[PDB]
Amino acid sequence: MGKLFGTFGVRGIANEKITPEFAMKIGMAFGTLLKREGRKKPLVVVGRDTRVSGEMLKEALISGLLSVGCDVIDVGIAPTPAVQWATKHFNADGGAVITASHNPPEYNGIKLLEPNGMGLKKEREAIVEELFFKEDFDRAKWYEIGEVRREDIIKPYIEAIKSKVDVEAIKKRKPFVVVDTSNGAGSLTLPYLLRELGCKVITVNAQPDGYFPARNPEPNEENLKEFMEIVKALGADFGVAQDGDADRAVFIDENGRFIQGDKTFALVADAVLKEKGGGLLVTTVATSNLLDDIAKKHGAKVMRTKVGDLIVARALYENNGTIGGEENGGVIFPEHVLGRDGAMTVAKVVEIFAKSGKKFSELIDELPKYYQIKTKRHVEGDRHAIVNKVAEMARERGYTVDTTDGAKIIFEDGWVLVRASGTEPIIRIFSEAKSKEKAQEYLNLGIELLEKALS
Ligand SMILES: [Mg+2]
Repeated sequence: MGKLFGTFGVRGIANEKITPEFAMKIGMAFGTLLKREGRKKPLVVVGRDTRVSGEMLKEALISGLLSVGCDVIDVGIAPTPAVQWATKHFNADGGAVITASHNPPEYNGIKLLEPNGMGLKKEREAIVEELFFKEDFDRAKWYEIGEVRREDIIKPYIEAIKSKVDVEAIKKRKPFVVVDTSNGAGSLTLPYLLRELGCKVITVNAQPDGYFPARNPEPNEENLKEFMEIVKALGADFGVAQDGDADRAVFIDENGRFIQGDKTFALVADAVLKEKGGGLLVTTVATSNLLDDIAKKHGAKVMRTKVGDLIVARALYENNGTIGGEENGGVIFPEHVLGRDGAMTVAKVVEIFAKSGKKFSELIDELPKYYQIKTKRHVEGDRHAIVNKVAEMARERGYTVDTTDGAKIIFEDGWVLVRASGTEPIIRIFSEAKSKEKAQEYLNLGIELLEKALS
C-alpha cells in the first residue's frame, strides 16, 4: 500500500500478509525509531479490536517492542479512538492499534500513533518502513529488555467523554437511543456511555465477537436496512451504529432515515463554534458548503485541506483548530483526541438533542439545504494531468477554479469537483447546489470539461 503502509496504517488478511512475523517486525521497527529519535526507553501503548487474530498479532507486536527495549502498556480490547486517547493519557512515546476496522473477519492490520495519539506522521512512517524492510533493529541488551503491564481504560475513557458534555441536561430529557455496535470494540463502550449520560438504551449486536455474526462491521446504509426498521419499530428518538473499531458513528432519525455524516458534523460544529464564539473549522475541499454556512454563522474561519486520512487531524493540530471533520462526518474534537471519535460525536449529539426540545429529524432538516450528485469515470494514463487540463479550460471559460485538491469549479450557489483517485484509475465528479437542477447542471458541466479534456 506504499510499500508497507496505506493512508492510516496497513491491513491485509491474517496469516497471509498480516502474519505474526509481520506484526513483530513492525514492533521492532517502531521501537527502534522511537529509540533513535532520542528516547532511552520508549513507552508504547498497544490496543486492539475484537478480531479473532488480534490476540496472536498483539503478542507478536509486543514481543517485538519489548525485544528492542520499549516498555509497553497493553490496553486490551478497545475502540481505536480509546487507544489513541490512552496513548496521550499515559504520556506514551507512541501507540499501536491492531485492527482492520470495518473489514471482514479474516482481515487485520496495524495503525501506529504519535505520542499524542494521532496517526503516525508520514515522515516518521517512512523511517519505520525503511527499518522494517532492512530489518535494521536496535535489539536490546538482556538487562534493557522492556516490560509490559496491562491497563483497563474503559471507565477512564468513558469518564473523559462525559466530562465534555452536559450530563444533567441529558438525564433530564432521558433520550431513548438504539445502538448497533456491530459486535465490535464499541460494544464495550458506547452502550455504557449512553446509559451513564442518562439515556434509555437498547442495543443490537452488542456482544463483542470477532466473527462479526451480524454482518461485516461497516455501517453503510445498505447494511443498516434492518437496523433502520428497528429504530422506527422501537419508537426510539434516534439510532446510532458504529463500525468494527468504533471510530465511526452513523445516525438514523426517528423515522428510520439514514442521516448523512456531514449533517451531524454540521450539527456538532454549530454547537462547538457557538460555544467558542468563533474559532477555526477544518475540513476537506469535498465537504458540503453547509459547513461554511455554520462557520460564517459564528464568525469562525474555515480551512479546506486535500482529501485523505489524517490530513484534517494534522491540520487541526498544526493550526490549533477548533473542530474538524470530513465528507462522511468523522468529527474530530481536538480537546478530546486528534482523531475521529464516533463515541464523542454521539455524546455531543445526544447533548444537543437533549437541549433542543426537538425531534432528531427536525434538528437535521432545519440545517441549510443542499443537493449533491456523484459520478465516477474510468481513466488511465496521466489521470492527474487530465484534471489539470479541466482546470485550465474552466479558467479560460471564465470559471473560478480552486485547485487545492483537483479541479473545483466554484459558484455562488454551489460547486463541481473533478478529482482523480490516488489509488484507483478513476476521476470522480462531485457536485452540490441548493437545488437538484443546479446540482445536475454543475455535474454535467464537470463531465463536459472532462470529456473534452479526454479528446
Ligand atoms: Mg474504523
